[PDB]
Amino acid sequence: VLSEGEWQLVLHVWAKVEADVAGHGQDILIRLFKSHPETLEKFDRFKHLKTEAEMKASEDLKKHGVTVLTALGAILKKKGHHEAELKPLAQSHATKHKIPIKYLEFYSEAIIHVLHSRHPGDFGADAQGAMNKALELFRKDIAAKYKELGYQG
Ligand code: HEM
Repeated sequence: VLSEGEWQLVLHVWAKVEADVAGHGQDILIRLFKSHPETLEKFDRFKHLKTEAEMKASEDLKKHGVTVLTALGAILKKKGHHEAELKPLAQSHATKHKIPIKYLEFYSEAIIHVLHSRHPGDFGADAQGAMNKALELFRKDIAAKYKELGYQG
């Protein structure tokens, strides 16, 4: 469980994200594909993009990134009370996209890297600790939902 203080640190840095959701979304997706190239294989609509600049120029990748962060932001703002928001994401990610929890770990590492890169003064040790805990909670709870659906990834 996160404390109220941890939640507040999460939401404080999240507000910075919300100043430029698109740009954050692009940077996180790009970082994910650079750090863990196998994750790109899971995206039929993006895996033809061959360079960082093609990734940055893709409207579809940018639109997707905004969809992803909007969903994550809505989750985070529930401070752990996120069943209603998490369920549909679990459904799709288990049954259609087939995303293993290890790939969620990779995505979480990309989130932390971008936030630190763009907001180091508002993303020191305690903030990073808090966001890692929020993301860990998300991964824990999605995994349980995955299993309820019969998916063991
Ligand atoms: C914090 C982690 C993540 C969040 C919040 C998230 C969120 C979303 C949302 C909101 C959508 C659109 C609705 C849906 O299909 O459920 C989506 C689609 C998708 N997600 Fe994720 N996602 C996450 C992680 C991942 C990871 C790590 C991968 C792959 C390695 C992945 C692969 C996909 C794919 C392939 C789609 C369909 C994209 C399309 O063609 O339109 N997701 N995701």
